[PDB]
Amino acid sequence: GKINLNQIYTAKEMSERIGKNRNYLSQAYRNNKHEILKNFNYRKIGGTIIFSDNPNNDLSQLITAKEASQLLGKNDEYFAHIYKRFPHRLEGIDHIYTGKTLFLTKESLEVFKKK
DNA sequence: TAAAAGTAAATATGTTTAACCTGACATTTCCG
DNA sequence: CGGAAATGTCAGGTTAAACATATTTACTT
Repeated sequence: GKINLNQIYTAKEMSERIGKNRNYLSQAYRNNKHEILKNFNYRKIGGTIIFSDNPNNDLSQLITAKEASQLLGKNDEYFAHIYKRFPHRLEGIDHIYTGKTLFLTKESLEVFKKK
C-alpha cells in the first residue's frame, strides 16, 4: 500500500536503534528467532534487510535501484548514477540510500517514468 | 556471617562475502 | 552539423549481511 521512508532502517541500524549489537537482527533473521522478529515489519530486499517499527509500512513497495533500472530497460547503474551525479532529477521521486543498497518505491518509479 | 560451579541461550566480536554503488571516462541521444 | 545532456562500460572500493567463534547473561545444582 504505502510506505514512509522516514521510518525504515537496515538490520544494523535497527539493531543499534534498539540498543543491541550491530549484528543482532541479522542473527535473529538468519536463525529464525521469532520471539525477536515478531516485533517488527521486515523484509530482505536485495542485499539489505529492511526493518520498520511501524506495522503500517508495506516494505514490499521498496525496489532496489538496480531492479528499478532494469524495469526501465536501462543499465544496472542507471539510478545509482542519477542519485549520485544528478540528484535534482530525483526531486519528487521517493528514494532512500541505505549504505549498501539504494532504493526507490514502486510508486516513485511510476512518477519517474512519467517525467 | 552462602558460594561456587555448571549451563544453554542470548548476545557480542572478528573476519569474510556479495551487493552494488563509485568514479573516471566513453558513447549515444536530443534538439537547437 | 554541434554542443549538451543522457545513458553506457567496467574495475574497484565501501557497505550491510553473513559467517565463525567467543563472551556474557540468566539460571540451576
